[PDB]
Amino acid sequence: SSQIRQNYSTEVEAAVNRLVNLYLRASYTYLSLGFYFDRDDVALEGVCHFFRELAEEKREGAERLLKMQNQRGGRALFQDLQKPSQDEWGTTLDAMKAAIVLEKSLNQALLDLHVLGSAQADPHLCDFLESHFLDEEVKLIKKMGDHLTNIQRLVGSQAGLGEYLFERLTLKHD
Amino acid sequence: SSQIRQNYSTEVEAAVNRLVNLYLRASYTYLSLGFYFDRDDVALEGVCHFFRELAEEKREGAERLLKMQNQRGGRALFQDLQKPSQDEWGTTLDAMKAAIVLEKSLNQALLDLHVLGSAQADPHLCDFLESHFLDEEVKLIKKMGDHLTNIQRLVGSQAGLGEYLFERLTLKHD
Amino acid sequence: SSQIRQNYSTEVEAAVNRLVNLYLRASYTYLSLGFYFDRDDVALEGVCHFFRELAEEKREGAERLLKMQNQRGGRALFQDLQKPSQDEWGTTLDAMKAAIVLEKSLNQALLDLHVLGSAQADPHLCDFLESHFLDEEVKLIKKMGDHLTNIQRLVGSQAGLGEYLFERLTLKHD
Amino acid sequence: SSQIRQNYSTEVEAAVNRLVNLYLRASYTYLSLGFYFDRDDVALEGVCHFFRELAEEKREGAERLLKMQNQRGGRALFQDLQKPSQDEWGTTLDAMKAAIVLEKSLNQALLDLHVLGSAQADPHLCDFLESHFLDEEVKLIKKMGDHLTNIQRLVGSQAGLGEYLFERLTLKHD
Amino acid sequence: SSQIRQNYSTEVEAAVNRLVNLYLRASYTYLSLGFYFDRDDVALEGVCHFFRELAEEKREGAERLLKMQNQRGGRALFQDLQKPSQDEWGTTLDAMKAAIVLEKSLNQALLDLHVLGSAQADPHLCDFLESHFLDEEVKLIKKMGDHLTNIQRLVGSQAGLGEYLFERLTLKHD
Amino acid sequence: SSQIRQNYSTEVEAAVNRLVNLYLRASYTYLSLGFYFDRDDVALEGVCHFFRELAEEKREGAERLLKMQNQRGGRALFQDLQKPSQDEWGTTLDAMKAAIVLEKSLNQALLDLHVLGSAQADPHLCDFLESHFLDEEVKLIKKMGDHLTNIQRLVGSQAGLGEYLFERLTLKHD
Ligand SMILES: [Cl-]
Ligand SMILES: [Cl-]
Ligand SMILES: [Cl-]
Ligand SMILES: [Cl-]
Ligand SMILES: [Cl-]
Ligand SMILES: [Cl-]
Repeated sequence: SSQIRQNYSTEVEAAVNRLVNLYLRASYTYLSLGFYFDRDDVALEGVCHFFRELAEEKREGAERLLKMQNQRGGRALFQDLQKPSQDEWGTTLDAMKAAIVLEKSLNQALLDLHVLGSAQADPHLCDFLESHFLDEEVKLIKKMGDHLTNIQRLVGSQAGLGEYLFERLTLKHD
Repeated sequence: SSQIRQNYSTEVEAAVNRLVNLYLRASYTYLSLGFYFDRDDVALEGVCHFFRELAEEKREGAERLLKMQNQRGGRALFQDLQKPSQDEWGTTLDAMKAAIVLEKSLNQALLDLHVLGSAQADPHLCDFLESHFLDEEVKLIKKMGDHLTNIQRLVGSQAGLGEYLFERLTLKHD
Repeated sequence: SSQIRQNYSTEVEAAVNRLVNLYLRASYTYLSLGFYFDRDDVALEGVCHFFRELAEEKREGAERLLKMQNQRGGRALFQDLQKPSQDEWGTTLDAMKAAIVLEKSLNQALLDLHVLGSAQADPHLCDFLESHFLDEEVKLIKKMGDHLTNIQRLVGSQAGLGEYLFERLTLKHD
Repeated sequence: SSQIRQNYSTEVEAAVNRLVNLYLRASYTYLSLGFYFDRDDVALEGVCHFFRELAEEKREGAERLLKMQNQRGGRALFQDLQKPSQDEWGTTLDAMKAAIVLEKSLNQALLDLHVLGSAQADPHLCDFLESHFLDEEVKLIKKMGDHLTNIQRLVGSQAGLGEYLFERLTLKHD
Repeated sequence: SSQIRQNYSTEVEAAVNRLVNLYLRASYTYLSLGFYFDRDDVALEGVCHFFRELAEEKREGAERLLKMQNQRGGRALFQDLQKPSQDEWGTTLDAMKAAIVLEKSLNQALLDLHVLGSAQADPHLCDFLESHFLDEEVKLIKKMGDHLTNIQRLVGSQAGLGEYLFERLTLKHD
Repeated sequence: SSQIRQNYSTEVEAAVNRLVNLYLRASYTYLSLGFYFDRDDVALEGVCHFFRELAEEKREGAERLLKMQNQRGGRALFQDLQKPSQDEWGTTLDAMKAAIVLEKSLNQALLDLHVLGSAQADPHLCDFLESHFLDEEVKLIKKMGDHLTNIQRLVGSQAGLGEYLFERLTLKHD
């Protein structure tokens, strides 16, 4: 079949298609998180913007994987995309906890694919993940952890005040 | 009589004059709200500015209706303007609640005039309201709802602190 | 009560609130005059613009009085606003005569408040009126008088011609 | 037949073709009006320019309808274009009266097509007319009405003087 | 419940959520179409770019609907997203035929929601669709129809040549 | 009658009015040709643009004749405008053949009027045609002939391919 494919296992090809589904799932989760914080009865603009930006980031990660799949001569295969785990996301703290859980699941999927690529002696795949995904994920998880700590310190006995202040003074808004 | 009037019912003409009175009433309400928050014993500059801007907006809406009345060949008729419902407006929360009530009453008057225009097969009137009023009102009511949520979250057990913080960190001031 | 109020009589405070009502009444009168001259069966654009500008000027005068009321520690109190004296304003000459009458009534109210301020030994009030109102009114009444003379000279036996020419060659239009 | 046509009735398609004929008729009427006022024995340059501009406007309206007909998958069908109603157009007043009559006939045709579109549940057609035709027509009829009033006021007992003055001081010329 | 919701039916709210699912489905379909034409054994860059741009457009339409849902005080509810109808999309002609079918299904959903909004006397919804969706869809379907005609004329007896030429000389590429 | 007319025969005056009708007929023919090539089932943008430009050119020629008629003191007289000869224009080749036929008929009318002007010893008319019409027509007919030759060479056994290529590589498009 493929005129270009070289050193690209069927196992890696399938795992890349699965990883695309995971990233598009994550993008959809962030879309939902974003619009929840835009509700008039929630109304935390900086929180909305934070998650909308992540929805775009995860979309872009999926696109990069798809580009790479074609560069290697694999075939993109798309599956249904499950809806996010919740319809309502609670407080900023609840939301940021759910986001860290989601990011750790993406990071583990990256690490798992690196293990497979390594076992298949596929250095192009391994360096692709190293160069465009692993550090991006470490940096984002650090950021989220920083945010969680600041959110947690602001709860005190005045949760509403703290949630407002975090949105106003840490998160980016107009 | 009119050399230009075409497809413009007497019912619509009268309802437009009434709507002008409603908008000028609303402008006057906002003038009063604005100067209340400028009192030395109230002194919330961002709140003052918010309502003064709305007084100008409602004035402008009345002017647009009057322009349209002449464009269609109707006759502007002005009636007395009642004073606002209160002389003192309480807290920012009280004020923002009164403002949302006022805006919903203007929105219902717009919707009622759209019903009449539709029934009179007056598409110029219907598109005039759609193009220059309905979405402006939806956007403003959303904004006010967002504000109400943030005000409410800041009350906690420290109402003065929360009222200060909202004025400082959400509303526009010098 | 007031933490800032000093040398500010209740009599002056009330008279300022009344003067605000007079200026907003005058603004409303000019709004009506303006839209009358915008009628397709009247259609004197320069006349329309002249009165619309005065509606804005009178609004601004009311706002300045309200600002001053708060600066002195008085309390703004708003009353109903009566509608203008006429629904239709006749010729440019009729309109300019009504405007001069209106301006002389505002000027007399200014002068009356100056008398009260003087009697109450309130030099801040007296200089406020001198600096921001008295000369503005003298200048406007002179302008209107100039206009009345030119309108009157153009009536001749050809009233329509003269009314057109005055609008075209004295008043500001596009 | 058509690969793109959706929700586009034969009735609307035919009425659009008729409306194109009406607009091109109107354009031709304005061409004739324009060149009449360019005659050396008429010689009212501002009047000539006014009508030549309207000939272009009506041409453009016909072109927009034709574009829309193709966008919806209808078929443009052209019919003969009748010549204007007069060869000589009388005074500026006669001409402006004929123009208002013409514009009211175009406005009624627009309104009639809106009724048909509404009855056919064709919201694209209805919004097309609302967005690009109805307000343009209301604005033009208001302008013409304004002009008629000023022309009429200038007739007096000196018709030639008034006709000159209107052309010089209201209408655009070099 | 909602502090802002006014004249916004539960029926419209649900239909908007369904329409979001339809637009995100369409975006996913275009993502798949785009990456198919990027395959080394397909390799039609202009075709790839055409569909990738549409994936972004449909995403943006879904985002606009979600924004509007919150502006009106409805609640966004997300459902699973089905995968596209095909894994391989055939020729440019096959692909463009599938795209027109997809667009006509989105257009019918828009028209159906307009019918519901009209029946619910919801003019804000109706004008929202008119202003941001209906004409965009008519323009896109016209474009696709134009493309289909040119593709079809190029098939002749030399399908590969024609498919190359269309991609090179009609579609945008680097 | 005319204060300016000199050396301008009634025969020339009438022939100029007829020539205006011919040019406006030709403009209408080109309008129809243009919109035919804009049909979604025809879709040859460069061909559409070619004929739309000619519709404008022929309109302008009619306007120049009308200007000249007034400059000489003749009287413009407009007649009904017949619709174009066809509703559907076939292939680019069919269309370009019809256009050359049309242009040769305009050229012969120009030449015929030059004969009349010459016989009437009307050098202003003769030079007017020489300076603004005769060479423009020769240049356009040469262009059309060039186009016909290239269209004809591209028919071969692959008519659709050739028609596409001509539109793409000879005619001006976006
Ligand atoms: Cl699920
Ligand atoms: Cl009252
Ligand atoms: Cl009264
Ligand atoms: Cl006729
Ligand atoms: Cl499925
Ligand atoms: Cl015929």
